[PDB]
Amino acid sequence: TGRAYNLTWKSTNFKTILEWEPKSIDHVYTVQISTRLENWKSKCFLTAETECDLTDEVVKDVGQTYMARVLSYPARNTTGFPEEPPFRNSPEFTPYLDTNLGQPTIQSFEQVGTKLNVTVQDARTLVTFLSLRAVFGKDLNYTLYYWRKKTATTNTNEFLIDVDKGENYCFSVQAVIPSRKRKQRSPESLTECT
Repeated sequence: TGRAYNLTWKSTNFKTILEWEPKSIDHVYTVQISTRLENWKSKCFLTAETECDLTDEVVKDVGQTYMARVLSYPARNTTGFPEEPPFRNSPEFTPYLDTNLGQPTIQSFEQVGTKLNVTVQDARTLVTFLSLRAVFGKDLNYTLYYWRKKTATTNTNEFLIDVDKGENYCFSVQAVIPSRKRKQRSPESLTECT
């Protein structure tokens, strides 16, 4: 037939890509997206690649549920009765729930005697750009892991806990959206020590 299989979504911080199989020299692929509000619309036209970046379409509204499909077309006019293009529908995808949280980044830190202070860099995504805080608001929290492992939490991008001067601390941060049932946490960031 020529139909694609293994249609899977790859998304982290709203940067979204559809991937599939098989890699072919015999066929090219056309990719379409749709919602319950909008009919199929082509984004990738006759490509030989096996992935398509759909970030700009899903960000129109990250609260909607989307579906994509891969249409296959011969690459190398065989009859005067051309067949209907074979297609494969992808699984459903709801951006705000399904995208993975990306590894955070400690943009700054310092210990003011008995005051340890850490600042998390503001996560964005190259689309304009789309900010994590601009989407999630109060739903996005951060956890701080620290040893000389205890854990602090915050609703903003700033941490300020108490430490004993002279002491040396090591810590790492992690993004968390507690209202999620799965995909609640991101990987821990690189560790930093005072």
